[PDB]
Amino acid sequence: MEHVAFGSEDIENTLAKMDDGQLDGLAFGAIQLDGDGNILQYNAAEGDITGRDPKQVIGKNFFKDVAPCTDSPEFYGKFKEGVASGNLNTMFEYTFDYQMTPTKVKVHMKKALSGDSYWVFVKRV
Ligand SMILES: *C(=O)/C=C\c1ccc(O)cc1
Repeated sequence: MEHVAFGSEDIENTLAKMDDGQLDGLAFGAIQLDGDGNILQYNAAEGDITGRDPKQVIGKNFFKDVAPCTDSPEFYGKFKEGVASGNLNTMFEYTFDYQMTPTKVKVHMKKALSGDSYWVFVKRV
């Protein structure tokens, strides 16, 4: 080793976020999902690295293989009424870390406009 390595994650989410490069999208963030809860962030506007996968979360259900905090059906009972209604629009909590570099975000989910889905921003706090 010397100055050529990495790990897995060292930010807060992915491409659609606060500020680190910024790209075409919304004005908050997004991870996007599908019917069962499969991440869709993999075909709309790639980040910026050019070498391999966008991240690794691809194909992994945000349900229990990406988020080491969501320990329930999905969010907190806000994806069974917002999905059936056809106008998801709810906020609560979700965090992102609790041992490395903690935080105190406030999540703002909605029935996506970037490509038909049920995203989960993170908001600016
Ligand atoms: C997600 O992490 C939600 C809650 C929670 C509560 C206590 C501790 O220690 C970690 C996480």
